[PDB]
Amino acid sequence: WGNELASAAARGDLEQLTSLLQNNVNVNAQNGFGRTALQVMKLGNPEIARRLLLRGANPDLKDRTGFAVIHDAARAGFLDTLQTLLEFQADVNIEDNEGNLPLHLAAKEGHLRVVEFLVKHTASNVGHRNHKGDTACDLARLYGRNEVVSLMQANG
Amino acid sequence: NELASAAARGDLEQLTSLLQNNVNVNAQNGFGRTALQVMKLGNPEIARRLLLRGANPDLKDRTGFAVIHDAARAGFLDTLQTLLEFQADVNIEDNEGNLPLHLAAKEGHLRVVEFLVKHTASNVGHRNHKGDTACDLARLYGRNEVVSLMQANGAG
Repeated sequence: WGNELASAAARGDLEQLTSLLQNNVNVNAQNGFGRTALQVMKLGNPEIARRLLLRGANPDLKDRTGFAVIHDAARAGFLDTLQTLLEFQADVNIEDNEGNLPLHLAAKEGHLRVVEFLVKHTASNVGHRNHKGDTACDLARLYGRNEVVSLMQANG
Repeated sequence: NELASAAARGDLEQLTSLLQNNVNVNAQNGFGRTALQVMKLGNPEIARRLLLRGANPDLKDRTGFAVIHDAARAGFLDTLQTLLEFQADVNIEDNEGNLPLHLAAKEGHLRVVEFLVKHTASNVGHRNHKGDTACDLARLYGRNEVVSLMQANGAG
């Protein structure tokens, strides 16, 4: 179960995942390397996230390096999974090892729609400074994410 | 409109006259609903005649329910049985992954549950999105007679 459930999620095989969920499984079980199905899930599959969360998957878990799935979703620009994570109470203000929130990571990578959603429809602390004293907008400015900067200062 | 309203208000005679003239059994009214969907439950003959004449039994409404879900949920054995005699999928899932068995069990519709566990292809072990079997739902809602019936039939 735990291993196979993680495997199906990592591969993005919804059919196999749903087949596996018919069993009495602990969706928060850790695979061979200490990550759960939700943590290893191939992004771009919001339904897999939904099915894992509907079964009780903890979204706030962190990996080797203090990253929660929402950090990964924000950094890579996967709005759908970020939103489903949030509809299931995931913490928007979860910080990585350096004090960065999902907003810092989306801002840094120039994911305008993700930043817009976080700034406008979430509890994201827009003024949160990471450990080096940088806010998400500071990182957007540093990485040349002009549209993100403009958007951030237009509403926050 | 003629066929749909006839089904909706239980006018078996008008419905049958309409059917004799090869009326389009699967026409969708202004709200996108067929005669079988608007059909008032407790009128198995209307269901039977529509089906006999070509009504799609597996159609889902906008809330994600097939007519068999409605009949099981409300305790209308007769209509559920006829739906099945015309190939309706007993294992059709609503938006939450519930089978008609889950809905009948949760509502304590003993005779409906009895028929599904004894004379149909219902997957008695099917889990919905929260991971619950029909028997799990029955105990969750305190339907002990339903729990007893299921356990007495190998469906616990």
